[PDB]
Amino acid sequence: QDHFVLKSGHAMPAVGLGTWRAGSDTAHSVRTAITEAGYRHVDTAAEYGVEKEVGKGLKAAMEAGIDRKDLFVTSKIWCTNLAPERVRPALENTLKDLQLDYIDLYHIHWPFRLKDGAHMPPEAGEVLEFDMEGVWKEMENLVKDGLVKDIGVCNYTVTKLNRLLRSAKIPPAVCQMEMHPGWKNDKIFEACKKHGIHITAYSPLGSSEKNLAHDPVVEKVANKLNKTPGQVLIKWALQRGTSVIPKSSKDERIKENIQVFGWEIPEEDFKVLCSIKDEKRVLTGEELFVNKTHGPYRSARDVWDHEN
Ligand SMILES: NC(=O)C1=CN([C@@H]2O[C@H](COP(=O)(O)OP(=O)(O)OC[C@H]3O[C@@H](n4cnc5c(N)ncnc54)[C@H](OP(=O)(O)O)[C@@H]3O)[C@@H](O)[C@H]2O)C=CC1
Repeated sequence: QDHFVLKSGHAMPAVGLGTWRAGSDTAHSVRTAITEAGYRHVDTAAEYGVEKEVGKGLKAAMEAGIDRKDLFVTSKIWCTNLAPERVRPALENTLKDLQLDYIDLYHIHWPFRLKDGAHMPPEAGEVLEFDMEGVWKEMENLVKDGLVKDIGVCNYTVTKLNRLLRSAKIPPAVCQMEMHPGWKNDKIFEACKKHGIHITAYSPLGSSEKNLAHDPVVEKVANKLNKTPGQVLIKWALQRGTSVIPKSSKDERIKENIQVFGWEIPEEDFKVLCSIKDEKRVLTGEELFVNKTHGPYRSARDVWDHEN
């Protein structure tokens, strides 16, 4: 499939362009991706600090004749804005940056409220209680008011998800999570599956930090299939049945990364890829949420409700 259909009925393209740490070429990258490479999904977030430039990319893409209706734009509401009263202004800011009337998916970026002026790593009192029910309620009002087509969560746990599901009038459309060989998070996937929640794999290449493009297991499959490591990694996600948001700021790799249709990874190789031990986790949240001295989160384990 080149798309998924969310519970709302809206289609989401299976492959999107990640824009975190996209840098100076951000706007060019978004435009190339959409016009030249045929991407119809861009993943971004306020905290990446690139939405303005992404809005410029999307603008030139729509000036090139791509209908708004055919684009899927994701953004994320940052922790600092995870208070009911701040949900709407954050979105409105995001929409101004992105030069859009609406976005297709708005995620809870991380399920943790941060104090204004919070530091990395957080100081005492800077990590606050997330009023998930109250914040989600305003996330729902975004959809009611046509500003967001679907709402989602990133970086959840099963615990947090069950909590959200007991309250949500509109369940999250999409759960976006770090997934890649060496960090499958089948635990969250199976909980999303059970609840009919679609899953996006972020950092599908291992991000830069645990990039898997040079991993011998990935290289081995890639050589046999005559695909680039990145292609194999992106295909692996699709074969798991997640959407997938590979990031590159290089036009060649932008194009490379969506040449993931009309072939498959043999199940034997898919299985080798899956058998890479889950322990290659890039985003623990430690530097965002963990104060070991004062808490409330003393370790990554606390961040992830000890689920992984
Ligand atoms: N909800 C959330 O908390 C998060 C969401 N995400 C989203 O997911 C996206 C993707 O994850 P991210 O961690 O950015 O990175 P990816 O897993 O997509 O990998 C990006 C890294 O791999 C390189 N790369 C890109 N294409 C190839 C290629 N085919 N072959 C070899 N190397 C390649 C990139 O370099 P180069 O640019 O030079 O090509 C960069 O170093 C993010 O951009 C963001 O949109 C990411 C982190 C957290």
